[PDB]
This record gives sequence, C-alpha cells and structure tokens, in this order.
Amino acid sequence: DAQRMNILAGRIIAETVRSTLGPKGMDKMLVDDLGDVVVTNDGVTILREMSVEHPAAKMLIEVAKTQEKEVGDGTTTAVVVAGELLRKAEELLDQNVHPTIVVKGYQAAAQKAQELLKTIACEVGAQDKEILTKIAMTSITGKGAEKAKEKLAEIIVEAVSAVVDDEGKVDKDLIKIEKKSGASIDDTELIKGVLVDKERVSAQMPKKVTDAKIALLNCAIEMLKDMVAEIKASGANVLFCQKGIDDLAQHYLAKEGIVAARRVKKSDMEKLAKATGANVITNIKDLSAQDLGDAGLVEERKISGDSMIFVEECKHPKAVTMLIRGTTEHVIEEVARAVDAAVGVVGCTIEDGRIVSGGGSTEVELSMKLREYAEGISGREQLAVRAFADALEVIPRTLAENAGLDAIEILVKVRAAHASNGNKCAGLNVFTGAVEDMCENGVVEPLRVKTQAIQSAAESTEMLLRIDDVIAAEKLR
Amino acid sequence: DAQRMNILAGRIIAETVRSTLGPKGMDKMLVDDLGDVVVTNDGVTILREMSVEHPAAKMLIEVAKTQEKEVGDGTTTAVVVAGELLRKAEELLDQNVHPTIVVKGYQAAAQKAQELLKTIACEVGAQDKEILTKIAMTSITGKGAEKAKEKLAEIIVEAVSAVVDDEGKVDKDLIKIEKKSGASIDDTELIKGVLVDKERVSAQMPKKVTDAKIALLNCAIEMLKDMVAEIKASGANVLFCQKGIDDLAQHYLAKEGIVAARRVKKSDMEKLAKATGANVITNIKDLSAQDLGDAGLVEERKISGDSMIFVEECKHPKAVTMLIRGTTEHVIEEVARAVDAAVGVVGCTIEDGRIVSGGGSTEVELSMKLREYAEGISGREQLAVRAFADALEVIPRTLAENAGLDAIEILVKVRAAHASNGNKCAGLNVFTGAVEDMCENGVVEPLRVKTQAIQSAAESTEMLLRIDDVIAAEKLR
Amino acid sequence: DAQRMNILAGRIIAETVRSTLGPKGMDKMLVDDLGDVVVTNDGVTILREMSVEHPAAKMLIEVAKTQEKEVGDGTTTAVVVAGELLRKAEELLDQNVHPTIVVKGYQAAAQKAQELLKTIACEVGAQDKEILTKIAMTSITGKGAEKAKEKLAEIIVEAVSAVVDDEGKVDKDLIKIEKKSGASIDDTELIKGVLVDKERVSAQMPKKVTDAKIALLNCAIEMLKDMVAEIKASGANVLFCQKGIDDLAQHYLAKEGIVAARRVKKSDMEKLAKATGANVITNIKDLSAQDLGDAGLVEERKISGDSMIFVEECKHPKAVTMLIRGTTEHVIEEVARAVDAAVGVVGCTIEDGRIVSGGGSTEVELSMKLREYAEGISGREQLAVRAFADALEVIPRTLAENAGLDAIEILVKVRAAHASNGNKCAGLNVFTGAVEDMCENGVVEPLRVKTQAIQSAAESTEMLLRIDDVIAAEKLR
Amino acid sequence: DAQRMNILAGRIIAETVRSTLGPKGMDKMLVDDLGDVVVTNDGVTILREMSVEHPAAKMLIEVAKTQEKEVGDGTTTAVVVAGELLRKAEELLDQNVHPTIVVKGYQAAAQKAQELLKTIACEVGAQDKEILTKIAMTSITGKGAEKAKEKLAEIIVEAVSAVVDDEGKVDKDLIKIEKKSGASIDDTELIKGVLVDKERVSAQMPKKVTDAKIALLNCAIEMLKDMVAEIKASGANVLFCQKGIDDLAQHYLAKEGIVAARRVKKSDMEKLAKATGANVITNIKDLSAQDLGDAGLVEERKISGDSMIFVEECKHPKAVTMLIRGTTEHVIEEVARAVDAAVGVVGCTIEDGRIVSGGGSTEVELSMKLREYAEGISGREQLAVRAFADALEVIPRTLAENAGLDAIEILVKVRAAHASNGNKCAGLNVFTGAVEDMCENGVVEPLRVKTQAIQSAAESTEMLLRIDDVIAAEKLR
Ligand SMILES: Nc1ncnc2c1ncn2[C@@H]1O[C@H](COP(=O)(O)OP(=O)(O)O)[C@@H](O)[C@H]1O
Ligand SMILES: Nc1ncnc2c1ncn2[C@@H]1O[C@H](COP(=O)(O)OP(=O)(O)O)[C@@H](O)[C@H]1O
Ligand SMILES: Nc1ncnc2c1ncn2[C@@H]1O[C@H](COP(=O)(O)OP(=O)(O)O)[C@@H](O)[C@H]1O
Ligand SMILES: Nc1ncnc2c1ncn2[C@@H]1O[C@H](COP(=O)(O)OP(=O)(O)O)[C@@H](O)[C@H]1O
Ligand SMILES: [Mg+2]
Ligand SMILES: [Mg+2]
Ligand SMILES: [Mg+2]
Ligand SMILES: [Mg+2]
Repeated sequence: DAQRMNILAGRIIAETVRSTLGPKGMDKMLVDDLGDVVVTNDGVTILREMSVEHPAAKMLIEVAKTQEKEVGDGTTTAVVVAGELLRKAEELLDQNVHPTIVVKGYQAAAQKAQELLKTIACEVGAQDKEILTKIAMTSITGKGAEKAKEKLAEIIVEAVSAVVDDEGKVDKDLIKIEKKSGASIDDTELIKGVLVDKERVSAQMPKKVTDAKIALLNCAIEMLKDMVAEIKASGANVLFCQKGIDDLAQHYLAKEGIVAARRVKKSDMEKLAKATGANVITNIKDLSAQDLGDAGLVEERKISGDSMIFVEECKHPKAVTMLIRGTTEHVIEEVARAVDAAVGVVGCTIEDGRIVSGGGSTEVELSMKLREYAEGISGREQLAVRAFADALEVIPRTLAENAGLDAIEILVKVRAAHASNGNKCAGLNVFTGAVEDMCENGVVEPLRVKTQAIQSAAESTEMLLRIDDVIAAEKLR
Repeated sequence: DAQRMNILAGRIIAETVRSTLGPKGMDKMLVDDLGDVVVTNDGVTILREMSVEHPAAKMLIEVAKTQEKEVGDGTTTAVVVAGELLRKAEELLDQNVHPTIVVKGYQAAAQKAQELLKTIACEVGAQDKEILTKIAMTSITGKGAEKAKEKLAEIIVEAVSAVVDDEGKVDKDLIKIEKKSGASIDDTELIKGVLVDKERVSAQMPKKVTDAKIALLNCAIEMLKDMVAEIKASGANVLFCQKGIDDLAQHYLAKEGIVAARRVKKSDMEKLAKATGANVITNIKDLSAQDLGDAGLVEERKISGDSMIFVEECKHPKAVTMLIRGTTEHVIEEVARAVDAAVGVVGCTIEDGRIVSGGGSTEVELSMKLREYAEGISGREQLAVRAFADALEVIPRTLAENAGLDAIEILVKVRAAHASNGNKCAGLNVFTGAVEDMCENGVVEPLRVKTQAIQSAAESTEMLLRIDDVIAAEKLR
Repeated sequence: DAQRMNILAGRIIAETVRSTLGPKGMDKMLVDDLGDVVVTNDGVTILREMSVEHPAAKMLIEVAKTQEKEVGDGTTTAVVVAGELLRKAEELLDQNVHPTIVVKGYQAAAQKAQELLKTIACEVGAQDKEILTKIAMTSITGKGAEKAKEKLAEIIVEAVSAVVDDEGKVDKDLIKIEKKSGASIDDTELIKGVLVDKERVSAQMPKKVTDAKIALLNCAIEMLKDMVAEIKASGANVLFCQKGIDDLAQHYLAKEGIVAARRVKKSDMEKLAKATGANVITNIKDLSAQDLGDAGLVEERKISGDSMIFVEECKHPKAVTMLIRGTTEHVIEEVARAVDAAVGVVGCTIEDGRIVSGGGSTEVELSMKLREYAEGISGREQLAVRAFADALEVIPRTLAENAGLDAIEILVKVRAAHASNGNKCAGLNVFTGAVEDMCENGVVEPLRVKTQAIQSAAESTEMLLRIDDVIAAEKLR
Repeated sequence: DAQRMNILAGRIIAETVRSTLGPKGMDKMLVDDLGDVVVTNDGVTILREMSVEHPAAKMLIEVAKTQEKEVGDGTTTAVVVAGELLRKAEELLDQNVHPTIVVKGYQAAAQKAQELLKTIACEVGAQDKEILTKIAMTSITGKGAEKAKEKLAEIIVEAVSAVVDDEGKVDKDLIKIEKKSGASIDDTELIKGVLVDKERVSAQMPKKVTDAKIALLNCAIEMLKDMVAEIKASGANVLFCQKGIDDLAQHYLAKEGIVAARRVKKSDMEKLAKATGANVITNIKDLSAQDLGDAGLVEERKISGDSMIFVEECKHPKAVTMLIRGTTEHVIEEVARAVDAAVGVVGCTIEDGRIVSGGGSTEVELSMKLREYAEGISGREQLAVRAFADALEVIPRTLAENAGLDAIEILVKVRAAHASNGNKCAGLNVFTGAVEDMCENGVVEPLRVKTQAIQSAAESTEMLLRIDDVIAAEKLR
C-alpha cells in the first residue's frame, strides 16, 4: 500500500529522463520559478535540477550521484534500469510474490549479471588510441552532435593519455577545464600547460619571457619606489597582480623588459600557485627568489576573437589544460559536460581494459543469458530472475522509441540475432535503422559503465522493496 | 471490436469445463429447464449439455466433437488449450499486433509442435499388456474413481487386444457396449462373444444348443403349417423372431427341441446379422440353410437380478461384448463413457505405438522447446510463437490448481526439472504433491491425444482470428 | 446535409468488405435470422447476402453486379475504391468545394486513368499458356488456398483455351460447371465433352456405346409395342427419356443392346439439345433418324462416391465441362466461385491481350501519374483530381493492412520505387513482406479488371454527388 | 501531450502577425496597459511589443530577431512558415509519426531547399541600379504606401551604393539615420556627409566655413584668456563644445570669424570623432593641430521647420546620412523602419548577387520541386518532406487571403502555371488579381531573405519537436 507509492515515486523519476537516452534522444525543457528556460538532452543535468522532495525519489537520485562519481557516464542508463526493475517487481507483487523473494531473485540475478559481463567484455590495450577514440565517440554523441566529436574525441584521447601516470591511473584533477566564449565550437584545442585569460597591460611591454620566474602579487600598486626595488631584487621576470597596477608602475615595468598583467582573476592566482608552485604573498617583505614559479615558456598568442597568455613547456607539472571555445554560454556549458563524460569513459577504459559493445547489444545478450539462468531456479525465486532479465530490454526499446522505429519488431530482430550462439554485439544503429555489429560500427563503452550501473540499479530497488511502511516519527536525529 | 466478443465467447466455453481437468478435478452441476440435476467431472458431457447458442461457442464445440471422434479422450485438454490461446492472442491484439501475424505465428508454432511431439514420444510394443493397462489407467482415472480401474483396465485391455485385426487396426463397432443394472460396479466383466437380453419364451423349451444355426425372422407368426415346414426344412436349431410367435407355434417349437425367443429387439437383430452373418428375411420362401449363422455355444445363464441368453465360443466373429454392471442408472452411464474413452486411447496406442508422459510434462517440455524455437524468429511473427509456448502452461497449472497446490511455485519447479537437458517426463503427481517421473508412475497417454488436440486447438483459434466483423445477412442458404 | 448520409451509406458498404481484399484478407461472418453461419473471404458473396435497404447502398451494390457481369473479378476492388472516393470527396465538401466541381474533377481524372492504363498494360499472346496460368493463379489465390491452384489453374486454362472460337471470343456458357461431392478437392478434373449425372437404369444393359446416336424423348412410357417399333426403326442406339421408362420397356431396351436412363434432369435435356444437336420431341411420330445427336463415345465410368455417364470424344460441339470435386458442400460451392472468377480473367486476357501487374503496383503507378496530371489543372477542378489520385492508394494500403504490415511505410517504399522513372510493376508481395517486381512474381491481372473497376467506381460516386436532397414522393411508377 | 501546447503557443505567435504579410496586409491594433494605441502593418513591430511570456513563444520570437539581424526583411515570412510547419507537424503526430522522424524529414528537406534556392536565384550586377531599385520597391511597399517609394527607393539605392567598399560589403553603420519632424514625407533626402542638428549660438558669427578644421571640446567655458589663446594657436576654424560656451567667449568667437555651437549632443561628438577623425580632449593642453578633423564644407542651411548644420563634401569619411522628414512622430518612425529594411535587402543583393522573384512565386516553385524530391524517399521520413513542401504554400495563400481573393483557386492556377517547368517567377500580383511574371512586374527580393528565413523556420521547429515534456526545476542558473 504505502510501499507502492515509493515504487511509484521511483518510476516517476525514471520516466522523467527516459526519453533522453541515446543520440536520437529527446530534449527536456527546464523552467525554474523565475521563468528561466533550459533545454538539454543530458540526463544527469535534469536529475539535479528537479524539485525532488519525495524520499523514495531521493533514494533513487543517489544512484546517479554514485554512478557519476564512480564512472561519469551511464547515469541515465542506471536510472532507467532501476525504474523498469520497479515496474517488473510491481507485477510480481500483483501475483502474490512476497517482496523478500523478489529481492532474493534480484540479488541473485544481479550477481549472475556481474559474472556474465566479465565474460562478454573484450580486452583492449591501454595504448590503442583508435579504440580510445571510439570510446569517446560513443560517450559524447549521446548528447546531440555529429562528427564534431571526431575532432574533440581525439583531443580528449590525447589529453587523457598525457596525464596517465606510471600506474595506469587517471586523476581527473590533472586535466584542468577552462571555459571561454569564442567564435565557434571548433576552436576547442588542447594546450600542454596552463592558461591565463589576460593580455599585457602595456603594448610596449615585451610579449615573451623564457625561463620565467612567476611572481604572484596580491597587493594593489595604484613608498612605491621601495616597492619596485624589493620586487626587482627578488630576481623575477614575470609578475601576476590580482589587483590593479599603477600607471607609472606600468611604465617602469615596460622599460625594464618585464611583462605584467593586472586584474588577474582569483582562479588564475590559484592555478599558478598550485601548478608552478608559488605562494600568495601578503606583505612585500615576504617576496623572495624562492617563492617564484618556474616555466619554460610564457607566450601571449592571439586566437580567433581573443588574445590570451599561454604558459607552455612546463616540465615540472606534467599536466595539461582544455581550452573550451563556443558561441554562447549554454553551448559552452553543454560542451563541458560532454568532456567530463568522455574523460570518465576513457579513464575507465585505461584503468580496466575491458569494454563491451553499446547500442543495447550487451543488454540484450545479458538479458538472454539471464533468462537461461532463470530456467534452472526452483521456488518462487525464479520469477524475479525472469523479470530481472526482461527488465534489461528497457534500454534497447527506449533507443528504438527515440529513434522513431517500432520498438517491438526491432527488439524482435535483435533477439533473433543473439539467439543460438549469435553475434553478442548485434544492436540497433539508430542512424541507419538496421541491426548491425556495434563493434564494427565503433559503438563501444567501458565495462565499468555497465557493471556499476546494473549494480547501482539493483541495490536501490532492493532497498525500496524492503520498505513496507512509512511511520510518522518525532524529532529524531 | 465485434471480433473480440467472439474470442470472449470461446473463453467462456473453455473456463466452463476448465476446472474439470485431471483426477482431482471439480464436479459441475447441470440443471435443465425441468429441474433435473446431473453432477459430473467429464468435460465432453458438459459440452454437449450446455445451452450453447453463440456461433463462436459452437465453432469451439466442434473441436471437442472432432477430438472425441478421432481420439475419444483429451477433449477437455483441447478446449482448455484453445481458450488459453484465445487469451494470449487477445494480449497480442492489445499490443497492436495484426491478427494475421498472430495466425502466422500460431500456424508456424503448431507445425513445430507436431515435429517436436514426434521426437518426445516413446515407442512401445503392440503386445505389451502392461503399458496398455497403464494407458487405460491414466485415461479413466481422470473422471473420479481409484483402483477400481485396475480391474476394469485389464478387462478393457483384454477386450481391445482380442479384436485387433492382422493390420493393427481397431474397429470400435466390433466391441459392443451393453448396459444392465446390477448389484455393484465390480460385477462388470468381459464376454467372448455376443449377448441377447432375452429369455426362452417357454420354459419347456431346451435351454442350450451347441453348433447353433442362428435364424433371423422378421415376420410375425400369430398357412401357418406350411410356415413351420419351410423353417424346419432349412435345417436350423436357433430362431430369433423380431415380432411375436404364436402360442401354438411356441408349443411345436418346444416339442422339436428348438429354442426360440420372441419380442427380440431391433438392435439384437442387427448385431446378430453383423456378427454371426445372417440376413433379415422379408419372405419365408427366402429362408435357406445358408442364411443361418454359426455359433459354438448358445446358453441362457441367469445373473444377479436377471436371466439372459449368452452366445459364447464363436470363433468366426473375432469380436467381444462388454457387460456393464452398476447400482444406479447414472452410475452405469458414467462407466460407459469411461469405456468409450479407454477404448480410444488403447486403440490409438496399438495403431500408432507412440505414447508420451503425462502430468503436463509433455506440455511443459513442448512449451520449453517452443520458446527455444521462438528465439530464432525475426519480425512480429515471433511474439505469437512465444504466446503459443506459454499457452501450453495452462494444462499443468490447471492440474495444480485442481490439486489444491500453488500453481505458481509448482509450475516453477517443473520448469526447473525440464531446464538444460532435464527429465522430459517430470510432472506434478496430484496424489503426493511432489514432482516425479511420470513414466515411473504409470501416467501415460497416446501421442495422438496430444497431436490431435493441439492441432484442433490451433485450427479453431486460427479460424476465429480471421473473423473481424459479423454482418447481418438475409435469407441465405 | 441529407446528401452526406448517402456518402456515409456507401462507405459503410465499402468498409464492410474492405478487409477481405487480397490473399491475406480477413474473413467475415454472415448470420441470417435463422442462425445459419457462413464464413467467407469473397467480397461479392458478402455484398449479395447483406440486408441492404438504404438506396445509396443499393446504388453502390450495382457496381459489384456490373463489375462481376462484365469481368468476374475486381468487384471488391471497385467497391473499396468507390468508398475511398466518397471519403476523399467528403473532405473536399468540407473545404467548400461544390459537388459539380468534384464531379468534373473525378470525371476528368477517370478518363485520364483510362488513357494511362492503356499505356501501362503489357501485351501478351492469346496462345501463351504460361501467362494465362499466372492470370488464373493471381485471380484465384485471392480467396485463400496455396499451390492447389497450380493444378486447378492449368485445368482452367485448358478448359477456356478449348472453347475459344476463331474470333477470340469466350462464351462462358460453353463451359458447363458441374458440382459433385467427392473424396477431396484435388479430384477436380476437366472432361472433353459433356456430362450426365445418371446411371443405367438396368445393369444388364450394355454400358458402352461408340458412334452414339443420341435420342431425346420427352414422353413417359409406363400401343406400347408400336412405340418400340417406331423408335427402333429411327436407327438410334442411345435414348434419354426425361420422364420414366416402363419396367417391361427397360427389359426390351436391355435385350436389344440399347443403353437407356430414366428420370433424366431437365438441364441434361437442354445441354444435349444444345451441344449434340437434338430436338425435344413432343409426339413419337416426329422422331426421325435426323433428330439424333452424334457422339464418338458414351461411357458410364464410376468415380469416388458416385457413378455417372460421361459423353466424351464429341468433335462437333467444341464444348467442355468442369467436374468439381470436394469434401463438403460449402467447400465445393467455394471452389465453383473460384472457377467462375478465373474463367472471367482468363477470358478477358484472351479477348483483350492486355494485362497489368497486381499487388497494388498498377494502382500506385496510376496514382503517381495522376498527381502529375493534376498539377497542370487550373481552377478548383484540380483539387478533385488530387483526391482521385490519392484515393487509389486505398488498394495497396488495404493489402498491407491485411498482410499485417505497417501500411504507412510500405506505401512509402512502393511510391519510392515508382518515383522518377521507376519500376511500374513494383508492389508489395504479401507472402514475403518486401517490395518486389510483381511481374517476376507472377502476379498479374487483365487490363479490363482495372479499367472497368475504376470507371464503375467513378460513375457511381459521380451519381451520388449529384444528389443533394431526398424528397418524400407519393405513388409514382 | 505537454509537448503539443508548445506547438500551440508557436502557432499563436504566427497567426498573430499572419495577416500582416504583403502589401495588401491587414493592420493590427496594439494597446498597452496605459491605453496608448498603435496601428501597424509591420510584423516585427508587433512581435516585440507583444506581452509574450510563454517560453515556446519566446523561442519562436528569436527567429524574427535572428532574421532581422542577419537580413532585415522576411521576419514575417519566417514566422509564418515556422507556424505552418508546426501545424503540418501536428498532423503527422496525429498519424503516429515519431517526432524525430519529422525532424529528420524537416532537416533533410531544409537542406534540399537551400540547394534548390541556389539554382532558382538569378544573378544581378552590383552596379545595376534598376534592379536594386526594384529590390527596394518590393521590400518597402509591403508596409503600405504606393509610388512614394519610387522617390525613396532611388534615394536608398544611391545611399547604399555610395558606402559600398572595394570588397562589395555594406556596413550599415556607415549610413547614419537622422529623423526630424517636417512639412511632408517627400522632403526626405540624402546628404553626402554628416549632419549636426544644431545652429550657430550667435547670429553675428559667420555661417559658412570652407576647408574646416573640426575641433571637439569637452570642457565647459562659462584663465579664460589663456584658454582662447591656446585654441586659436592650434589653427582651427570650427569648434564643437559639448558643454556650454561663455557669452563673452561667444563674442570673441564671433569677432574672429569662427563658427561655434554649444550644447552639442553626445551623439554628435561621437559621429564627428568617428567620421572626420578627431579626439575627445579632456585637457586644453592636449588640443593640437593634428587632433582636428578635415571637411570640405560646413554649412548651416535651414529646412522646412528647422535650421541645422550640414557638413557636406567630406571625401575622407566615404559615408552619408539620411535626412528623414515627415508630418508626425509616428509617421517618421514608420519611415525609419522602411529604410532599415530596404538597406538590408539592397545590401544583401550587392553582397550576394542572387535574387528570386517575390509574390510567393519562389515559394510555389520550391514547393513543387520539393514534392518531386519527396517521391523518392523510402521510410516514414518521406511524410515530413511532403508536409515541408505543402507548408511553403502558406505564403502565397496568405497573400491571396489578404488580397481578398479565393486562396484555393489562386493557389491552384499558380501551381498550374508552375507545373511541368512553368514560369518559375509566376505569382499573384495583388494589385491586379491575375497571375503574372513577377520578374516582369519588378517584384524581386534577395536570395538571402528566403534562405535565411527558411533555415530559421526549420531550425526553430526542429528545436520545438525535440521537446517532449517540460519539467519543474528549482533554482538553476
Ligand atoms: N551510435 C550509437 N548507436 C546506438 N546506441 C548508442 C550510440 N551512441 C550512444 N548510444 C547509446 O546511448 C546510451 C547513453 O546515452 P545517454 O543517455 O546520452 O548517456 P548516459 O550514458 O548518461 O545514459 C548508451 O547506452 C549507448 O548504448
Ligand atoms: N497421476 C497423475 N499425475 C499427474 N498428472 C496426471 C495424472 N493422471 C493424469 N494426469 C494428467 O491429466 C490429464 C488428462 O486428465 P483428464 O482431464 O482427466 O482427461 P482428458 O485427457 O479428457 O482431459 C493429462 O494431461 C495428464 O497429464
Ligand atoms: N499473390 C498476390 N500478391 C499480391 N496481391 C495479390 C495476389 N493475389 C491477388 N492479389 C490482389 O488481390 C486483389 C483481389 O483480391 P479479392 O478481393 O480476393 O478479389 P477481387 O478482385 O474480387 O477484389 C487484387 O487487386 C490483387 O492485386
Ligand atoms: N508588390 C508585391 N507583389 C506581391 N507580393 C509582394 C509585393 N511586395 C512584397 N510582397 C511579398 O510580401 C512579403 C513580405 O511582406 P512583409 O510581411 O510586409 O515583410 P517581411 O518581409 O518582413 O515579411 C514577401 O514575401 C513578398 O513576396
Ligand atoms: Mg552520456
Ligand atoms: Mg478428461
Ligand atoms: Mg479475386
Ligand atoms: Mg518587408
């Protein structure tokens, strides 16, 4: 009774982002209380912006937060599978199956799914840039752009492959994301170093400094003669002032051949302190030759529509930065979420070396094998394993729904292609309407995406099914 | 629309006799317009006594008439499977599957069922009286009596085995059914020959005649001296007059040592003409010594409550007669329908030599194998093949329902016993509640029972699905 | 207003037989006031059996009566197109198009359809038995039997080809249809001559007569010696008496070696007078040696279930008779309607020598060409020509509907195959689900089928659109 | 469901300005919350003044803002086509066509429309003043004045042709728009230079100065003797003070033969700095002989109702200014929007050299060619391309509706005139009621008008169709 409304609340959250799955997915319209409009195909964006107050709905959201924290992609996939599991479980409750039996079936079916996924996955090499590019292609194109990814995917593959340490681990904090308005999306490029979105405050100043000694000054300049003497004595050639710089000081800086920029953002003072290794000085007497950062090259090179300072050839950091360019602000914010997703799947591929074919092909193969495993189960426990397998068909059907095809006959032909030692990679290519080999089409995604999503969907539904009543408590906590 | 109510009418006829399946089946109460009450477990009895006016209902009844004409048992099974097919097909219509696709699926699944049944069936020898007894045991005990069949089954096995010609064919008209009230049911016995429920019209007449010359007279006797001269000249010792015999003629018949009975029924004049080989004479001049029948013994022996004429030791006919004894009239009529059913299954076993294990095991094994065949089908045609396999589960579930068990978990454990090269004969034994090997329990039925019923259920449902509207015609015919 | 209900009444008659189109057509159930049931796929049977009282409905039925009288097939096609024309016309009335403009458009579009059909049709030779077999195959298989036609079609092709006179005309009365119950449908055969469903009244009579002299006697026999003298003097060896024959006359007829049959039907006296060329004598003195018919062989040969007199090897008549065999009465009556249809289309093919590809391919090709012709029309008259073209798509759509496919995308792919100098014979093969060349599949039908159906559909709808009110008259006639 | 109301909101915005299309367009009445009344035929004026709160309505308005920013004309055409696309798409949704299929059809049909437009357009010479006059005639006369354009169009053609640089590009900021109340509309004239709506502060001052040295003074005058010495030493003859001028300074300025005006607007200080090339001095010591601007003539000539300073014969700027005259304020504001529109179409003509015939002729020709392209499409994707072609007919129909004619037969005769390679420029001349060659009537518009409008209408509808639900978000942004 009161238990069912929890199942209802969970399915409501699922069907909210249901139609946003896959490249041909539908866009949702987000409207706040102030009348601002947001249109997006990304599932996790919709999940965080929703006005979610129901507890069972929040218990489901923690799957997407967990799925994105541990993988970065598949949050839409995990939520939809959880919703379909709740629907199939409600059907079994309507057949007088006790909830604990459904949980025992789901729990046993989730473990068997993990073992089967470990055998379906194909092994790849952490140096195969082609397979890594196909992984990024599949992960980004689910949002809604074609062939522009081919340039961005190779940029992301080169960025991640550079920050891979000698242990095969990928630290996403080593790849800084930088967002700036520009002329077009294609202007997005990768830079071996760090970026400063400023220009020389005086054109007479020298524009390039090699073997730079970076100085981070947090005090305004606008007494002053002794300040210039102390800074010049520290043996520095590059100065970054967070506040302003005196116009008379900008002259003596240009005469001494010293590049300097004022109005430097607080974020640039933080990244220079973290990367190059400088302190944020609070008193000019503290500035020394050791607080300076080291950099092989500091060059301000213009770009399409803007001029900014590039700090390249820094051997000490071993890190890179993504310069994201775009026309509008919402386009840039959409491109940023595409990079965060591709970084996750490429990172998971290098760490795990296990991938499966996408397009719902792996789901169908897993569904068929689980129905075989269900046959051998005695006791009511079997019916839950059946539903768990038939629940996985929600992923290929939703893809066919959003592709405009008849999900019934599409799901039929794919099941036929997998039947009796078929092609475990046969799926629906939403661009052609035919059933093809997803591996030959370059549609692949990491194994951790599927394993983490399925386990996350199972554990949440198991948690909801153990709830049979909600009780009005007082105070607590 | 108007099509669906036809499907509804069929399921109504199905669910009417649904709970009458199996030995533990439920009894139905038949009440006419005059207030007479009839309680029975036999399905075909209920089907003919129903006030059936709907055309789709009549189209369903013709399956039971065909099933009983071609087999004699399994009419309940064919009707129930037809109803479950109608229910599963209605589900597919509710999923926007066109009727012709369902027909194509059912039609292709019915043919695959015939091929699979031909491989599940076990071969037996036409002389194995033990297996023939187990066949009769299974067919009769479905009505509602225990271990009394063991005596009757061996009587039926000996009766059928005697009339088997040199071509393995069984003519049910060679086994005459005779019903007479008596002391108990156990008094039912088999007689090697034919019976005449008459007595000597004169006690002074000789009661026994050996090497009898049977005479069939169709003319009343009550000129007359020339009639006695012609009949005595024909060289006959036994006379059967359909009409009466003169009292003065009854005297000269008793004096000459000639046994004679008057008021002989028309059925006895037919069976004597068919068995012993005599003509029905219409003019006394046609009576000759060749129109006489031959019989080794003609003896009138009294029985409990009656005296009648037995004609035994007739090597020429090669036919026998069943003497049915019972307490009441309704009990005898129930025993007669048990014999007509057992005669059919024993006859089908000797002619075909193919039997299958009961208990729903053949249905479950066929259902499981058909779900495997459905996997390889592309196009919407697959979904009908799925439903056709899952429709067969109505037979084991109804047995479990009528046995008082939980049909869900019973059907689960049986499917587990058949899964992955299991025991094709594993079913639910309604007397113990456990799943056992039906072959080891002696629960077997002929192959023609299953093949004819399944094909009959498919063809009727196929015929109903091609109907999409009923039109108000005028006159016609 | 009152005009529209006429359009409604016509569409009701159309959609009544709509789903009966094509081989995969649906079956309708006809129920009279007495409860008798008739299930059929044939459209014209349903049209005559309907309880039709509405005048506009009767005005539509006369199209099927006209289509069947002048062609024999396509009555369902003409009715459905007429109904679709009425629907498209109702749309134009709802756009404030005057009925006479719709008529002017329909009338101008119907004539242009005749011009295009004359150029789409392919020419065949009146001696090409292969193409004639494909014509009969296509026309019969629309009812619901497979490959049994291949034997029956060649029988029908040989029957029609024999009665073709030296002017290419086919008289359907020269091919007698004979219906008799038998063992199976395959026993249907063609006989080179005429048939008499009688047997020799005396088995002692000689059973065979060669070089027969047929005599037609209309006077009862049962004076008599002078009658035998006059008949024997006329020089006849075969006598057909419509009334009875004296038993003593049956003796003297059998002694003279003269075959004779009594109780001969009136239909047999008519066909013998028409074929062999004999007179129906009304006075024994009129019987002469010249009133006799000539026949090479008269033989009474038994068949499965009956014995009858065959009159073969008659060179003079030039006519044949179809012996229809079947299991039940309704099956035979269904086979008879198939022959009458095939005779019509084969006759239309030999007379015209023009055929078009079936399957709806010709309809789509005609529809596409009419939309091109519609473009060049000025004034509101154009809109009707558009509707006339888009109305023809009802035939391929109904075939796709009855085949279980999605009529939308099937109709799309066919239009694509015909577009920009495509294949004018590309249609939907309901047996495979793919679009194929209908000529290569052997699916063809005579040009007169299409031309007469389209003109019949147009003229009736033209007649309905000129009706704008119904007036309550008195007496009249 | 919730998606459909978005389609509804867009069509509401479309039909709001629907009847304002073409010269015979209808006037709309705008009433604010204060009771002020505005009557206009201009579509873009109505679109910005509407109380638009619905998001889907705003998403549609952004098309008119985009169309006006990139072209300047066709905003009404793009909105109406967008609305008609939404209506035709709703019909396809009511036929169970998935939105992504409609988008795929629209997207593919929009690209084919761009390619077809590139071949329909005729090339013109950037020096052909006659064709440029016909372009301005067609663009302005859509608002509501006759033959007054012939004088204004030639004025606009001369203004744009003067500011065309050596690269064929037209910078609209080089043509300054000046609005002033006057005696009549015909007093609108073009001035080769820049305008200053000021008069001499002293009538005793000389009114004309040749070889002027423009001085821009930003400091108030009202020490003062040294200020006059520094300005006179700089060698200047014309002074523009943004603030006031001392009355005693106004005396010494009049004695030296120096023209001076005080209270000069900030816009005049900006335009003089941009055109003549002068600096805005902030300290009298910075004024030099090089900060002065150069001008061949500075003359204050009175006009009907006012006197102002004209700065003509300035070879250096290469820019001109439009003096707009009118009776009332609202009349002047309407004339200004006419010039901005004509400047856009004349500019697009010189840059592109591609024009198409107006009157809906290009729309009909594009509609007919797209229906030919639609024929060859397989799969449901075709149906959207059909609707896209039939959607373009909204433009000729709306013109015929506003012209008072029967849109049905007018659209018919135009389609007939275009059918099978008709006159691709045949359209409806709303002044005569007949179908004529629009090129021979001087009804032409640039290619960029159609290409940008069609693409803008398609992309917006594509964006609306990807929306399937609106979600209640919290906070965001
Ligand atoms: N080219 C493609 N063909 C078929 N399926 C695809 C393709 N690209 C992506 N997908 C599917 O889209 C799904 C993910 O899409 P999306 O919802 O955008 O991201 P998320 O992984 O967060 O759910 C994956 O399961 C994948 O199978
Ligand atoms: N001892 C038993 N255990 C399990 N099933 C049985 C047993 N005896 C009979 N059956 C089942 O009963 C079914 C037939 O029973 P019943 O309805 O009485 O006759 P009918 O064949 O006319 O329907 C068979 O399909 C068989 O599988
Ligand atoms: N093998 C076939 N494949 C496709 N269409 C067929 C085939 N055979 C017959 N048809 C179609 O069936 C239609 C006629 O069927 P039916 O309604 O039974 O007879 P009628 O010609 O009286 O309407 C024809 O228009 C023909 O195109
Ligand atoms: N003289 C004319 N004859 C026929 N049509 C015209 C004429 N002048 C303009 N039009 C039509 O009017 C349409 C534009 O009118 P309007 O709505 O006033 O401006 P906008 O271009 O902003 O929509 C063009 O599509 C053009 O075809
Ligand atoms: Mg993704
Ligand atoms: Mg039974
Ligand atoms: Mg036909
Ligand atoms: Mg305009």
